[PDB]
Amino acid sequence: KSEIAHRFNDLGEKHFKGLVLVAFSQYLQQCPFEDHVKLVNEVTEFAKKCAADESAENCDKSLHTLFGDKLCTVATLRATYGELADCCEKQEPERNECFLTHKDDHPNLPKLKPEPDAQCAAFQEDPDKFLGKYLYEVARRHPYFYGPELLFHAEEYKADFTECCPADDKAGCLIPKLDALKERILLSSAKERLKCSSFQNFGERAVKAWSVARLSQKFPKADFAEVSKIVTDLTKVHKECCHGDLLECADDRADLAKYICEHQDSISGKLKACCDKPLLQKSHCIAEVKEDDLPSDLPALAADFAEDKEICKHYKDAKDVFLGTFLYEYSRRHPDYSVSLLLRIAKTYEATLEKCCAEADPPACYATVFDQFTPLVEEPKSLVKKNCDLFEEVGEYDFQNALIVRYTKKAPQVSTPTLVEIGRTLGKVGSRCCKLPESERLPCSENHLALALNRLCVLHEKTPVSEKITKCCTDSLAERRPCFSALELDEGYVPKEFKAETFTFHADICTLPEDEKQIKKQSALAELVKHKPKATKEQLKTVLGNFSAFVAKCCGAEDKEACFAEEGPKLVASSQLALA
Ligand SMILES: CC(C)Cc1ccc([C@H](C)C(=O)O)cc1
Ligand SMILES: CC(C)Cc1ccc([C@H](C)C(=O)O)cc1
Repeated sequence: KSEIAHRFNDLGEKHFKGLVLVAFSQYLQQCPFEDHVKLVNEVTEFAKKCAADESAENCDKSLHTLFGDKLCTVATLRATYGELADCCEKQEPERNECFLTHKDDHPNLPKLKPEPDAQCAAFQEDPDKFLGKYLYEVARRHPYFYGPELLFHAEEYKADFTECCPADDKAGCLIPKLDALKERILLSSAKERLKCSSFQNFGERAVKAWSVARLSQKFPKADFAEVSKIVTDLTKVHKECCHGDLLECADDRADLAKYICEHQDSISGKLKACCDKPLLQKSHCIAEVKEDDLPSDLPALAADFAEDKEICKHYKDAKDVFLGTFLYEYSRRHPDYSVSLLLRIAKTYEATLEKCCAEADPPACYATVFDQFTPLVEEPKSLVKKNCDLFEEVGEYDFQNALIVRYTKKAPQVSTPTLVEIGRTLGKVGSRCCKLPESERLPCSENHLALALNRLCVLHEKTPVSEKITKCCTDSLAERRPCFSALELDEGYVPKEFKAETFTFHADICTLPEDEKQIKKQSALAELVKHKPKATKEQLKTVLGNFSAFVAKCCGAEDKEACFAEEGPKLVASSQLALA
């Protein structure tokens, strides 16, 4: 009878409110925390009233009609959300589409600083207000965040403040936990944003293609019907989360985790650990599980996909199924490839059949189809080897700067804080992936790139500035990284006017932590490239090294400001000469 009641019964009071908190935070990102808790409570109260009397007035309304309605009751809508008010004129699902469109990928809120004893204080005072604040903060900063997974992280967050607040040294145990948690939030948010961007830009078939490749790798011992079934369910789960259908999304998630754990013996040996765990941890561990060992009975593949005389008929008869099988098969045996790579291979396979099967002797034509995969494989392998050598030689910061030069050359219209955030995330991929066993480096690298590039496409959606960026972001999901790789120096670009103040430094910088000092330098670097786009990376490395030296000297000076003031302008002009 009543959807609200149903979700309520299923989910429980705790998680139900949790996800309603997240839903709302993600929808209306600028509302005070208070205004959200009261909305959650109100809706939760209605839910209880429905759970007890499902016939009751309005209980039978859809979830979206009910949330939409509550979000439209919110204080100062037109002033606070001028765009959002128009959404309230509209009924469901129109209304919801409207909220979604008008969600903010870059709200640039205050950085979350963990003040350990001020928050340990608030935590003891009221643990529930404390954790719910964290859900709010995190949800509004990452409005497409995997909702269920946030509740999970919010629990780790509890366990941090639980195991650190009584401990005599607060900061020392707390600050690195919280920093690690933030690393994890950011990565998680980027995996999920890539999921939702794919639904929105490429659709369901593309998301399933991605899932089939990835789960085939993760569960190489599960047979095709089983991979199919999981992917079908998983896709549905992320589709609902991506449309803000969070309650529905959590319930389907629980069911799918129950399912996978019923069947774990025909899915993967690695699940055991995850199945002996409480609900949220189990879902998390399934989500993050490592690839199983490859089975000894993997079938040769030449027979079915290359030598068989009937391939065109099967391909013509059941396209998505045939290809699906191929992809399952090629991916089970290739944990050593990025999902992108597998998807590219699958397209070249499809494209070999369309070609061959319209010809005279198709079997003579498709007999060599495996051999077309070779150049697809070597190109990323090189990328990863070459960029890992560089990284191993010069370390994160230099590697980041190399990437900032690269990106600013390709898209000098993008704003400096974007190119710096990107270049930096891209170099963190070095840190993450290059250290790994060699056969692991390609998938780590390209899987991680897909996240940063998608983060770029997302920003570029809001603030479009380069056609070269639009084309890469919109032509093909599987071709994105290669399309990006291939951009050179935009030569239609007109160097940005020189503004000396931008390269002029002051004593303020000296009191910054290392992370932040780099950011200011790295920003100058982008700006150096904007003004001198034909300067080589080597030339810029030397200029910036000149800049670092000067910042370090003046920071260690008696009179930091006079040092900056005397030396800075000479360095600013002479450095222009170094970038011819
Ligand atoms: C259901 C889904 C797995 C079918 C399917 C199979 C292969 C492909 C690749 C990306 C292609 O476009 O050739 C897409 C979709
Ligand atoms: C291996 C990886 C960590 C280094 C790296 C960083 C960025 C790029 C982009 C796609 C480019 O080359 O344009 C490739 C490789």
